[PDB]
Amino acid sequence: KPVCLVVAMTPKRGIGINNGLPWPHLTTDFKHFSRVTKTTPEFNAVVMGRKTWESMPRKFRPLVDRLNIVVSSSLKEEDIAAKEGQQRVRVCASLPAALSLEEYKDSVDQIFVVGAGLYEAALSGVASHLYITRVAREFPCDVFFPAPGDDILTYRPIFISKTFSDNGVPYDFVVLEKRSSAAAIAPVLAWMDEDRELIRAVPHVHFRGHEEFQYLDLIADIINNGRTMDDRTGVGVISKFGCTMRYSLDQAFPLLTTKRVFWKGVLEELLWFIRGDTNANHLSEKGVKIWDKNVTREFLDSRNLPHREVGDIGPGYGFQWRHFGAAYKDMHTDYTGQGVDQLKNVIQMLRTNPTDRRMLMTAWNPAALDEMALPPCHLLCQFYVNDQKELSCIMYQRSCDVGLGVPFNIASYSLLTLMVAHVCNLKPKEFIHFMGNTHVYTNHVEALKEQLRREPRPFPIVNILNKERIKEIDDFTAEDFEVVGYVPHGRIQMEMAV
Amino acid sequence: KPVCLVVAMTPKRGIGINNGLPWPHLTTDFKHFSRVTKTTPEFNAVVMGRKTWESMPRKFRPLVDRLNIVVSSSLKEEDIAAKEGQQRVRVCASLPAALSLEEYKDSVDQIFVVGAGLYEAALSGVASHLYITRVAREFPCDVFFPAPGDDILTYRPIFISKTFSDNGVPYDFVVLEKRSSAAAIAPVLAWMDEDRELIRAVPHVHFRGHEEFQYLDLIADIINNGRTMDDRTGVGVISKFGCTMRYSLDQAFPLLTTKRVFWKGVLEELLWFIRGDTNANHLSEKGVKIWDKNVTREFLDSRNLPHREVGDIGPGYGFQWRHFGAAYKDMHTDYTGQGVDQLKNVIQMLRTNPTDRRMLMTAWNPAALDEMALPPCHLLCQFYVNDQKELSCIMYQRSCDVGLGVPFNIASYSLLTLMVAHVCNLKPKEFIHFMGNTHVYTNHVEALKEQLRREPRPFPIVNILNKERIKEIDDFTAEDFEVVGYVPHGRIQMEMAV
Ligand SMILES: NC(=O)C1=CN([C@@H]2O[C@H](COP(=O)(O)OP(=O)(O)OC[C@H]3O[C@@H](n4cnc5c(N)ncnc54)[C@H](OP(=O)(O)O)[C@@H]3O)[C@@H](O)[C@H]2O)C=CC1
Ligand SMILES: NC(=O)C1=CN([C@@H]2O[C@H](COP(=O)(O)OP(=O)(O)OC[C@H]3O[C@@H](n4cnc5c(N)ncnc54)[C@H](OP(=O)(O)O)[C@@H]3O)[C@@H](O)[C@H]2O)C=CC1
Ligand SMILES: C#CCN(Cc1ccc2[nH]c(N)nc(=O)c2c1)c1ccc(C(=O)N[C@@H](CCC(=O)O)C(=O)O)cc1
Ligand SMILES: C#CCN(Cc1ccc2[nH]c(N)nc(=O)c2c1)c1ccc(C(=O)N[C@@H](CCC(=O)O)C(=O)O)cc1
Ligand SMILES: Nc1nc(=O)c2nc(CNc3ccc(C(=O)N[C@@H](CCC(=O)O)C(=O)O)cc3)cnc2[nH]1
Ligand SMILES: Nc1nc(=O)c2nc(CNc3ccc(C(=O)N[C@@H](CCC(=O)O)C(=O)O)cc3)cnc2[nH]1
Ligand SMILES: O=c1ccn([C@H]2C[C@H](O)[C@@H](COP(=O)(O)O)O2)c(=O)[nH]1
Ligand SMILES: O=c1ccn([C@H]2C[C@H](O)[C@@H](COP(=O)(O)O)O2)c(=O)[nH]1
Repeated sequence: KPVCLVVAMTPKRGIGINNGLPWPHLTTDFKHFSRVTKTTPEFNAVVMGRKTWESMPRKFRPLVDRLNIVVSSSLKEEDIAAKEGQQRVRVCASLPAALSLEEYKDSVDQIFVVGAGLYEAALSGVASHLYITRVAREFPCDVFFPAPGDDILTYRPIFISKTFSDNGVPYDFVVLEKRSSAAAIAPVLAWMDEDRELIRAVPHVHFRGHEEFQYLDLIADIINNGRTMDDRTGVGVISKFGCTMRYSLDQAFPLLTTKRVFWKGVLEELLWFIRGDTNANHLSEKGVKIWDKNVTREFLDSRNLPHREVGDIGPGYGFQWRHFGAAYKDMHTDYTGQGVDQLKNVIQMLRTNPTDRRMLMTAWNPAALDEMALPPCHLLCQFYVNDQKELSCIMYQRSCDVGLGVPFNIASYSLLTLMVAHVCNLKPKEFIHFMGNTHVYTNHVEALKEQLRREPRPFPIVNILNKERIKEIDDFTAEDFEVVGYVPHGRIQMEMAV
Repeated sequence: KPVCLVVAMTPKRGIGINNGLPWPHLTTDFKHFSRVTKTTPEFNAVVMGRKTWESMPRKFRPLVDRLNIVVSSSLKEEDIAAKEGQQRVRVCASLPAALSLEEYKDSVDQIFVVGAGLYEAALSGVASHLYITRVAREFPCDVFFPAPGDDILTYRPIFISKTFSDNGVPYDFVVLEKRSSAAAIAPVLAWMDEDRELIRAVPHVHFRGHEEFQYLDLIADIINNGRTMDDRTGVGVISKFGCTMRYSLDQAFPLLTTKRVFWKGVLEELLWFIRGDTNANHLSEKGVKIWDKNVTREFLDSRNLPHREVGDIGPGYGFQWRHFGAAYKDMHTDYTGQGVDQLKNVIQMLRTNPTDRRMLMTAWNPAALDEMALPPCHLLCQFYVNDQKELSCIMYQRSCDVGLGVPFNIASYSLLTLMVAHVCNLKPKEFIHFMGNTHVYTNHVEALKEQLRREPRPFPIVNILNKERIKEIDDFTAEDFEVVGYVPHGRIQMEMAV
């Protein structure tokens, strides 16, 4: 009785223009499409429409090792005679009729629907599952997919793949669904035990391969297995202390789809980190006001620096990066020469001695803290190159703010890793996340509660444009980037704690 | 009709003396001895010898919610309690004759035999499984256990507990034994897994809950999933970059059992980080030579310090902890007063502002590296207290030598945590391990793997002696400790890549 439907698709439901597919041969999909419809472990049926049949290459088009059926009225038998095992290709008046052709039951064990209108037909019971490549890079189409919701901003999600990429296209794969020895030793497992938790992320999606879940389940654990603590601000925290998330970069770039990340500013801050700016005023008016609230006249006073020109973060972050150990004067002082340029070495090292185990970047100088707007959240990282000339990053963070900053802070260093990857002449492998007191604020509860009701969407690609004018990490300029096929959910307003 | 035994013994197989039990009430065992023997998710039987019966206080004697059978010819008639009143008591002649009580077979699911004399005749033919509370201390005994091979230096494992403890007694729990749609989901998992000799720590131990496994498994993955690299020394490693481990402290200290830890030096070294000495000729002189290797005349001349007194580690770990950023003169130089006393701030904060997120200890001072014998491995740590006045630690190691140093490293910063927990007046919970490039030298390939065969033994518990006289971190003296119930296998010995 039951059937399945293979579809690749632009997020707005496009499938095929001028009789074809609009994306350049994406190959990790062609794997997927093959090794689904071909398998019963170690033949199946593939039922397409007349025009679906046409969009195929002549040598390819007897779809191999599975029976084909074509819902057509004009053609029938001019098809073959066009030349082992390979089944005589059939033509069935309609799709309910394709099903009737069952003379065939037992001789096939899975039927797979590879056409628009034919798709509408399938919906008008039949199926149960819908194998769907989520393509995120949009293209123009004419033939669009029919009416379950998300993909853009019932058949329930049961699988999310981890986002891949070929020839400029980010896309993940999804699955929609219609809606003694061993035991003798449980007596003891029984008592050391406590079991279900049950404020968890996305339950009905069983296979959870989209890397973002680390984060979403990092939320759950926090409220589930965290403790309700005081902190500086006056706004209640729920903390675990010490977690971890590592992400793939070698395909798609890890910008949180769950809610519109603030890209813009994580880029603008990195530069500001690459530059060595300590004047947060240089940020503010470029539209990035995240640090505006940590240097206010009213705040530097409550940080015991009455001696600071509102904005000055002092020897904070990147200052410690490029000028370590120096006597910092003011956010107008040209510091070019003073202090260790940690960051200078990392790249010098990486391009000559990649096997070194001294590729770090410490923003924690104890002989400072009471001079900065605030002592550093993300305080240290490390770089590494293995067999495949692939760069990889670890960053260590004292205080991670999951509702708000983490999302941000995530890209920041992933983005950076790309930065470093390129300058050193490499292809970027993995960023990883090591966190101190890991917590969420109390007014972040209800809002995060709701973010948990969102499916992760395929990650974007982030490109370095102008790779050939870029030779060093400064040659990077707020323009040399392309945030592609990024398909976010809606932003969630979560208040910052001063 | 095979069965299970309820043991609770010392490493040499000692079980009871002068008719009692030789260890002070151990409660986490008593529960364990309760829950096991009456179960199979919706009674059982407990069979014992005459004196094994006279052990119990009469209030305990009727072992409630189970069947009690006592093989003995002397005792025939009793009553000490004699209501529901389900229990029913029964006396026997011999064990094979208690078995011969199957009436009963329906009324009871499994029988458990709880001592000596009856233990040795239960083997000498039925049985199958052995519920054994490995007790890590020895005590004076007379009534021992029969003929063991894994209490000290068939019945194969399956399950290892995680070392608990009551009243100064560490002990593991172990088990020995005789010798609807997701079908849709499969097609895709299939191909993704498609690369798929993998060696593995004790695979005949299914439940692996001891904790040391993290490390043993840490080995497996390293050779299994790591890269063949050239490193500084010219030895060659297999490395993964980015691993972790976090160990239970509030019951037992995580001193490694698979191979004898070189405890002795670990204690001394930390104190020598607590003292901050740089002259390794002090260390050498108490019989610890792990560091005398990287401070030879030839090594500092290979570190282009022609001006360093064979030993002087430079402004290394300890120096960076107690006197930060300060001009370092020599390994004799009294520096008392210079720089930042990172550590002193930590306790200071912890006794006052525990909810702080500024309780750290950085030894990565990049304005130093060119001076020291080596740039710091265990570079950063962090202190945290939840609302349960419990401490916790993260340390961050840039580089890790799994074979030799890691075990060593493990104790150090655990041992530390205990100190910090006691001095701040707290009860320690957990240490956590964050490692960068994590690698095993290629000449450790074989030694390790032979370590892989060894069972973890229950962890030891470590005590601070002279808790009263100890008021600050300095008040610690190389003798204010005892290692209790540590039962390692022999040390393997793995060369150090100079
Ligand atoms: N990205 C992806 O996953 C996919 C990409 N594509 C693309 O889509 C485009 C073509 O799709 P589409 O225009 O919808 O063409 P179809 O493959 O759906 O074929 C249409 C024709 O098939 C017959 N047919 C289809 N449905 C019915 C029906 N319900 N009842 C009776 N006959 C039916 C008719 O044939 P007749 O006129 O002879 O009577 C009809 O003209 C191409 O550009 C193609 O490459 C195609 C498949 C999937
Ligand atoms: N740590 C633990 O897990 C355990 C602790 N213990 C301790 O062990 C000690 C007592 O053990 P143990 O000395 O060995 O005494 P037992 O419990 O084995 O009892 C011995 C008596 O039971 C009868 N009996 C036992 N075995 C046989 C046999 N094979 N054939 C015929 N009769 C048999 C005889 O009784 P009779 O003379 O009347 O004919 C015999 O004298 C105590 O100190 C007790 O507390 C006891 C249980 C387990
Ligand atoms: C991490 C980091 C760097 N930082 C610095 C920074 C400084 C103090 C902090 N304080 C606290 N308590 N939490 C933080 O996350 C935090 C972050 C950030 C600061 C703000 C936003 C932020 O407000 N994001 C919002 C709105 C931004 C916008 O659109 O203008 C959002 O879109 O969700 C992001 C990053
Ligand atoms: C980590 C750390 C601190 N250190 C410092 C230290 C310095 C340089 C290093 N270099 C390398 N390549 N690996 C290390 O583990 C290492 C460790 C240690 C050094 C040696 C031993 C060691 O030799 N342990 C042996 C034998 C000791 C003995 O004689 O008893 C053992 O018993 O296993 C342990 C710790
Ligand atoms: N996910 C998905 N991706 C697609 O490309 C796709 N294409 C169609 C129709 N278009 C085409 C065009 C060419 C081939 C094709 O040549 N198929 C080969 C793949 C070669 C390989 O094994 O890599 C095949 O034999 O299956 C298939 C479908 C229908 N559903 C789809 N569904
Ligand atoms: N693992 C193990 N631990 C033991 O202490 C033990 N003891 C015996 C015999 N000694 C004793 C002495 C007293 C009680 C007793 O009072 N039993 C109570 C436990 C109380 C509780 O539930 O906490 C019982 O009702 O089972 C049991 C065994 C046999 N096998 C053992 N096996
Ligand atoms: O890059 C950053 C910078 C700041 N914070 C958040 C984490 C803490 O919740 C908050 C307050 O800083 P402290 O009170 O921990 O200094 O800032 C981040 O998460 N990431
Ligand atoms: O506390 C320590 C000190 C040293 N090492 C080992 C790790 C490296 O294998 C080795 C060499 O140091 P670098 O070449 O990475 O500096 O020392 C540790 O694992 N832990």
